Amino acid sequence: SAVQQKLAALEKSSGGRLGVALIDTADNTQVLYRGDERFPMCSTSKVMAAAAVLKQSETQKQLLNQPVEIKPADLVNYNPIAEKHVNGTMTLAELSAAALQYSDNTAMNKLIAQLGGPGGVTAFARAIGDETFRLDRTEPTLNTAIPGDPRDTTTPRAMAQTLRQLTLGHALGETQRAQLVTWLKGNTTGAASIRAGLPTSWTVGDKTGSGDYGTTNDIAVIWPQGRAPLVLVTYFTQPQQNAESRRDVLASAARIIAEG
Repeated sequence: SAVQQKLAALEKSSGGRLGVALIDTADNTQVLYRGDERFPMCSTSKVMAAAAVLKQSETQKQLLNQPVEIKPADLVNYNPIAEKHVNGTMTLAELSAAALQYSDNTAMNKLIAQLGGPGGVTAFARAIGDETFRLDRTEPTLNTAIPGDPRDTTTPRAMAQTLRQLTLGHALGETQRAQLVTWLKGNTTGAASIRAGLPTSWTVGDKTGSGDYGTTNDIAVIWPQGRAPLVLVTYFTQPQQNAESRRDVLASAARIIAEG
C-alpha cells in the first residue's frame, strides 16, 4: 500500500530498523510494518508491569495504596521520582505513575518485585492473550537491545493488540482501565515522539522507551477529535551500539500514518 511505501522510505533514510503497528478501532483495520519482527521493548515494557499490578488490585482492593520502601540500594541508573523519596515510601499507585509518566527505572523494578519477578510480568501478558511479550530482566539491563537477542522483546503487532486490550478493551476492570488511561495521558516523556507527528488537537496517551543501539520506541493510544481512537506502536532500533536516539523517526512515522 501507500503508507507502507512511505514507511519503508522513512526506514531507508534513517539507517535503522523500524517497526510500526496501527490499529484503527473504527473498523479494526491494522497497518503493519515489520509487524511480526521482534524489537527490544525498553521502557515500553513498563506499561505491562503497571497493568499487571492494576490487575492484582481488582482482587486486592487496597493494593495501590500499599506503601513500598525506597532504599538507597533500590536506586538504579534513572530514578527521577524515586530519588525524591529515598528512605521514605511510595505507594504502588505512585510507583506505577512514576514508571509510566517519568519512565522511572526504580519504580519499574519495584513493580517487577511486586509481581514476583520478570516471570510475573510475562505471566500477565500470557493471561491476557499476548504470547509474544517476554520480560526477562529488570532495569537497567533490559535495555541492552542487542541485535538478535530475544530477551525483553515483543513485536509491534502483539504490543498494539495488547495495548488496545488494556486501554480500550476489557483486559482490566473499569476503574483500573481508567487509571491506566489517565496515567498514559499524563506521560511527560513523549513530546518529541509520536505526539510530535500528530495534530495538536488529538489527545495522546503514550509510553516511550529508549535503550542501547539507538533504540527509540513509543506506544500510544490516540483519541482523534470526533473519530474512533487509534493504537499506534512505533519501534526503532539501529545497527550501532552507541547510536543516538531518533525520536524524530517516530514522529515522522506517526505523521505518515496520520495522513491516511
